[PDB]
Amino acid sequence: REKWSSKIDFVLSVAGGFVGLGNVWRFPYLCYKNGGGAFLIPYFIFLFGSGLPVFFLEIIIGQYTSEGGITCWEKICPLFSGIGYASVVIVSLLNVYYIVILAWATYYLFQSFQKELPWAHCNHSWNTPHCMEDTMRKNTNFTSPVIEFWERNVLSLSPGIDHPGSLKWDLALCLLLVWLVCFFCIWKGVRSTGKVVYFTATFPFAMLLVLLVRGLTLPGAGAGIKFYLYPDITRLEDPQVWIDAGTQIFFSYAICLGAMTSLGSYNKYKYNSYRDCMLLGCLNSGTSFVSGFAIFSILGFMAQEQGVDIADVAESGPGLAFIAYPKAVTMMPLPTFWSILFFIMLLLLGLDSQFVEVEGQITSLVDLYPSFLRKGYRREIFIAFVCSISYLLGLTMVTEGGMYVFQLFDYYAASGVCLLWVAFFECFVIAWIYGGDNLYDGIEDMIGYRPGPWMKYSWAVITPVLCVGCFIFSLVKYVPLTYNKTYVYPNWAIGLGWSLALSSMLCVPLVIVIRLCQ
Ligand SMILES: CC(C)CCC[C@@H](C)[C@H]1CC[C@H]2[C@@H]3CC=C4C[C@@H](OC(=O)CCC(=O)O)CC[C@]4(C)[C@H]3CC[C@]12C
Ligand SMILES: CC(C)CCC[C@@H](C)[C@H]1CC[C@H]2[C@@H]3CC=C4C[C@@H](OC(=O)CCC(=O)O)CC[C@]4(C)[C@H]3CC[C@]12C
Ligand SMILES: *[C@@H]1O[C@H](CO)[C@@H](O)[C@H](O)[C@H]1NC(C)=O
Ligand SMILES: *[C@@H]1O[C@H](CO)[C@@H](O)[C@H](O)[C@H]1NC(C)=O
Ligand SMILES: *[C@@H]1O[C@H](CO)[C@@H](O)[C@H](O)[C@H]1NC(C)=O
Ligand SMILES: O=S(=O)(O)C1CCNCC1
Ligand SMILES: [Cl-]
Ligand code: NA
Repeated sequence: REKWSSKIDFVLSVAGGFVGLGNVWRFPYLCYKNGGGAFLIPYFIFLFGSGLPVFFLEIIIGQYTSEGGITCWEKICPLFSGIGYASVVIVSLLNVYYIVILAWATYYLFQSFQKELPWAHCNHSWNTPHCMEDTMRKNTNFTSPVIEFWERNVLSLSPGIDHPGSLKWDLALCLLLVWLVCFFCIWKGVRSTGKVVYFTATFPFAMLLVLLVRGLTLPGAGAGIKFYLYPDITRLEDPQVWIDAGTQIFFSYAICLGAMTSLGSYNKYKYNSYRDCMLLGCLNSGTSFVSGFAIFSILGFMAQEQGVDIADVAESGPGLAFIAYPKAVTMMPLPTFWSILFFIMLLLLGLDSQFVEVEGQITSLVDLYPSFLRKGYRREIFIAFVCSISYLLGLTMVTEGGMYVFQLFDYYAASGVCLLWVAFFECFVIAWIYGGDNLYDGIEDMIGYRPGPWMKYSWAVITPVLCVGCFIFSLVKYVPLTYNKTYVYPNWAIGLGWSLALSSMLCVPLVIVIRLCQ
């Protein structure tokens, strides 16, 4: 009972949905976890095999169904709604740890207003005697001031997950503030996701261009470019690199999250030609490809400054951005204003992504039961309830020692086997039950043109093989998850993470057996 008011609002909403902290922070992190450029070889193959095809697929399904993401697949076939349920579970478990990064980002923002940058000096109440300045570091028991800051000021590092500590209040208050900024932005101005943002949309691109120019100008970038580009065929046999590359492809474009299907489902039949899908895919691929240039150039500068190997300069964990950016902005003149602008830009990206996902999930939940809900004051109950539940549940990652739970969430929840499972089932059903020929006939009149033979040999052959092979190789060749290559997780922690992944995985067989029973 709702549709877009402008033809450009849908495009802006979709665009804002996929550009953000996934292709500027996690992408360099995942490409840095595995040495060399071996990340790139599966990147392009998985892109042209599953990314753009599915990216068009749920869009066209949503526009044909004009209904919620949980029920869009229901319209296609009565079974396989486990895809939608797994998507909603994945997004619900993804928001929890996707807002904590914004929480400490805004903590950095508030801590950046000071006259002198806290991470540019060595003497603080949270610094060990093993504190040497990186400028004179080159002048095996020494670290850099930013490394000490990241692990002893923003969040104190407990010796392990087995020993949780005391709940920190600064990060909890910052994350509550983020939730308050997100709540008022939802129950007021629902159209603001694409209405007033027309002039602010160019701001992140301009800031990214400035960052790219500054990073390219920054010395010691040749090593970073070589590491980013040139591949390493030596270590392709283990499935770690393929798994992370495929999951990054499926992460940046937000496949299997039930968001793009709803965004396209807002529009009614006979929508414009979907060349915009291939346009937006190319736009996001280019943004991700160019951000890595600046990121790896600044990591190359850090490597040439500290004097250690490129693979060991950072923590190889989710703190890559917050250890790379400060070292780049400390030398570049006028640190304070540029730091403020940079962190507000990060908040903009994270926020837009956060409320888009929240809108999608809330739309799915309200479409699940429409009898009990109506557009009006009644939305307050189910917005406040979900916000409070998420705030309380995400309080276990801001405590000292909550970093480990965050890393477990990053590795298992909303990534890895669950995404491949859901995508493989989507392609399998759409190709071998409904039929690609039916979709071509349905879209011929809508588009006005017959697409080339590239949606039938990519929905039925290319994607299922690259999903099942990676899944089987991951099962056969197993390596326990490690943090910073040093810590060894307890067995019950690995069991908890595997249960986290299996909760999303098991959605499909459960609904299949339930529908088979009756
Ligand atoms: C932030 C946390 C709480 C998220 C946890 C995962 C949720 C996405 C799951 C957990 C329980 C699920 C619900 C469990 C039961 C139902 C009832 C079901 O329809 C029924 O009423 C029939 C079955 C019944 O009576 O429960 C529709 C899906 C729904 C709302 C599920 C929607 C998805 C939910 C909320
Ligand atoms: C329990 C642990 C191991 C996993 C974490 C919980 C959720 C990830 C899963 C587990 C069982 C799932 C439920 C199993 C069965 C159903 C019924 C099915 O809904 C219906 O078809 C409603 C009835 C109907 O319309 O016929 C799909 C949603 C739901 C509530 C599922 C929602 C998601 C749940 C709660
Ligand atoms: C660190 O050095 C500064 C300047 O040398 C000094 O003022 C300060 O007391 C020292 N200790 C701490 C904890 O800052
Ligand atoms: C070692 O000391 C100075 C002190 O700032 C440092 O900047 C420089 O790298 C070194 N000086 C030399 C090698 O003359
Ligand atoms: C310095 O590094 C050595 C490594 O051989 C280590 O044994 C020592 O504990 C470290 N610290 C000091 C103060 O020597
Ligand atoms: O790539 S992002 O836009 O930042 C985000 C989008 C939603 N799925 C996780 C990544
Ligand atoms: Cl990407
Ligand atoms: Na975004």
